[PDB]
Amino acid sequence: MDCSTNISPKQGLDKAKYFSGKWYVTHFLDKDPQVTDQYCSSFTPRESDGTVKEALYHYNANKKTSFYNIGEGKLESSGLQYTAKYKTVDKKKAVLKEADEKNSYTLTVLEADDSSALVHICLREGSKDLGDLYTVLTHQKDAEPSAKVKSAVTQAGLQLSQFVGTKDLGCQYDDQFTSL
Ligand code: HEM
Repeated sequence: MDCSTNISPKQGLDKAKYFSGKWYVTHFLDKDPQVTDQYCSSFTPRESDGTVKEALYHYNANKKTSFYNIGEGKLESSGLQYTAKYKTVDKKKAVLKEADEKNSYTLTVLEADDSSALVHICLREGSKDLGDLYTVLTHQKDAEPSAKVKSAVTQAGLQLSQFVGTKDLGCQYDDQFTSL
């Protein structure tokens, strides 16, 4: 699999709108999943002096378990785009597996407004692209994405209807973990 090539951050985006509150994924478009389980996800991104730190949560909707990470990266000169290396942690943020040099993800902000966002994520390990994901984000579980963000999907060359909507997955979140 190769990650999607025509991906760059939207210029003129206000980063105060992206690095704010917490995000819940309402819709995801996964190009070539290596597993068949469907996930829900929430995360809390913060930025300081061009360094991004984000608490990340995944819920396996099939098995009904969840895992936790902390991503850390630098902002590109391009705008709201960053490559993050990532710690694996328990629900209390104790560090399990250290962040290394060969596993990373690149996140690109395609749109962001007061309620909603669209982001693209390329997951890599070494020389291999492992995941290519577009996610629609909102600030509360099961809030409706904004008209501006639905527009950005169509502008990215995609069909929102082709995304998996997470409302139907029976998602469970851990809001204590994502606080901070
Ligand atoms: C609903 C949205 C999402 C889905 C469906 C999804 C799906 C997946 C899947 C299937 C895996 C493989 C897990 C495994 O079997 O080991 C994974 C891993 C991962 N995802 Fe997500 N993901 C979502 C959102 C995100 C977001 C928003 C981020 C980062 C901001 C992200 C970053 C990662 C990272 C860093 C890993 C690797 C963790 C590890 O290897 O321990 N994902 N994701």
